Amino acid sequence: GKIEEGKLVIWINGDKGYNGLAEVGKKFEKDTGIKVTVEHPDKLEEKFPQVAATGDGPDIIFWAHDRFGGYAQSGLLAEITPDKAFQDKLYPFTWDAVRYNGKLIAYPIAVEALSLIYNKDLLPNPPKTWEEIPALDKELKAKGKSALMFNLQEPYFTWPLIAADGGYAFKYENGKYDIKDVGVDNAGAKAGLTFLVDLIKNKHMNADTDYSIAEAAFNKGETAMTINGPWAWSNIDTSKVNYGVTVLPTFKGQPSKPFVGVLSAGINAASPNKELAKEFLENYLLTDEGLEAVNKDKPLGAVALKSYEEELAKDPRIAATMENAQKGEIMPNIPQMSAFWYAVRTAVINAASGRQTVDEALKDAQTNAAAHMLESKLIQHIATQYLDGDHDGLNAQTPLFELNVVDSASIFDLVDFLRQESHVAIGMHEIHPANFASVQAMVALVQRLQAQVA
Ligand SMILES: [Mg+2]
Repeated sequence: GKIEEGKLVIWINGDKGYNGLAEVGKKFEKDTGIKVTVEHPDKLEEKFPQVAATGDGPDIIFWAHDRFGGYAQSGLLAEITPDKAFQDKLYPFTWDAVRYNGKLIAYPIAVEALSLIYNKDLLPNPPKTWEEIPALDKELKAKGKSALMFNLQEPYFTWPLIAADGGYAFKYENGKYDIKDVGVDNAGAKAGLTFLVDLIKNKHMNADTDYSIAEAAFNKGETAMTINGPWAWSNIDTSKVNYGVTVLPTFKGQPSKPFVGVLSAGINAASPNKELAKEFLENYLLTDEGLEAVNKDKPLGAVALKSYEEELAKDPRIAATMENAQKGEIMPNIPQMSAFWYAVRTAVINAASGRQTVDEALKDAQTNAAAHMLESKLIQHIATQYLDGDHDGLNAQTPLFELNVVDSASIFDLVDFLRQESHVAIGMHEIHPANFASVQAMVALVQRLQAQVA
């Protein structure tokens, strides 16, 4: 076939320990005689679907799990077959991240999540609850320093508190994310966003803190704690700060829920070398020896193999990562997450500013999530149906009456698509060029009509 039999080719990104991985390949070669090539090509996460669709590419590819949903949707990744006793060797929740439509489609390797990062000097015993930070802020403000500063512009950093009492992005019970059940306006999320908003109202945080500003104030020793991930550690190090990394505070007695990214190894569905790859992944890479080789090349962080995690979890920073990850929520591997992110970004910006109540901000977030998803559905519809499949520059703001889309009769087809997908009636008097000026305009129409009916 297009892939060479009796060999392993592996793609992993350049920032990873590939020299370590190669050394594992050389151990595998020593025992089986099978050679193992480890490559780090540019944009390999875009090449891979393109070469795998044709029946080519690496035997094994490494990437964070969320990308593997689209590869699975396209059928590009073999269903892996670990036995129950091998699965038992990894933290159970890492297996949730490599499931797709009820099949296992990759092996979990390593795991990444936010933690609380604190100044041992200014705060030698960090707080365990959100509820005690307003106090610790006063008694700390009274000496020219603040308690907590972290990036409030990006929902990645604020969602752990918001989800703590019950918010969620997309519900999945069947190993299947339900993209119409979006858990952004429920009792939990309101409790937690209210608390984030009451911190800003009460002078404990500032609504315009972003990533660079929080990272600067903490490395300058001007604040006791920030929220960040293992990527920020080396900057703290260079800093001379006396820093620790621990459990995220609880809210309403419940753990904060950061999103978890899970670095995974999947097997090319087009590879003839499936059992060679499983043998290499279970019996050579996913062992204390395999993982240490890679980890001593470039650190992996908190790893999914229980035995080797207990070793590296001696580093209490790394113990923090895994702990917050276990208490968190797996990043959904579907495309509609970009709709969640957009909806949550706006909702939190507007609530923090006082522009919107927490209530109206989160009900909008439900509305904007649905709007953003129709937009994607409508762009793809137009691309497939009137543009011979060319997603070229066609975005929500593109003038349709310019493009060769709205025919004499095709307008009726667009209207009825809007009807089929939103279950709202569209009268003749709404079929005019301001409503059909762009995809954005078409979606605004649908949501104005739904708002009118309710
Ligand atoms: Mg076994």
